[PDB]
Order: sequence, then structure tokens, then C-alpha cells
Amino acid sequence: VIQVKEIKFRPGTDEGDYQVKLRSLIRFLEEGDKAKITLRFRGREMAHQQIGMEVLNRVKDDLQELAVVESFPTKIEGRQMIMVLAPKKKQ
Repeated sequence: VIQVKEIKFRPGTDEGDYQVKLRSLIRFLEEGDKAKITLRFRGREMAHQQIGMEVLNRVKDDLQELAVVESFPTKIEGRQMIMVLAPKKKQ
């Protein structure tokens, strides 16, 4: 079956650091797992308007090829926000 593995994208994870581990996150998805992004804000229940949805959204948008995301969640639970990412579903 499809497993849950995970990646994180903290703030201060931009292109450099970031898309290196977008490569890591391909890898997760491409094993045939459902790769769960966890944001972990320096922040709160509304940390950001920046932190999350640059990253997350560009992770989707770059990975969009292979993966898509289940939801663009933008409901933070705690000081951290799960964007859930899956294999792109065959219709």
C-alpha cells in the first residue's frame, strides 16, 4: 500500500536548502508513498502569511509533475501546519 512518510519545510528553507529537499520529497512520493509536508513555523496558530504558503505552494508547484497535494490546507494546528501531499491521482 501507500505509506505515510514525511518531509519538513521550516522557515529559512528557501531555494538553496529547499529544492534539494524537494528532491528528497520527490523520492518519498516516488517510492509510492504519501509524502506529508509538515510546516513548523517560527510562529503560532496564525504564524505566517509568508512562511507556509510560499514554501508549501511552491513545493506543490514544483513537484506538481509527479506529486500532487491533497489539500492546500491553510488551517494551522498549533505552531505548525501540515500540508498533506500524495501521489498524483490517476483518474
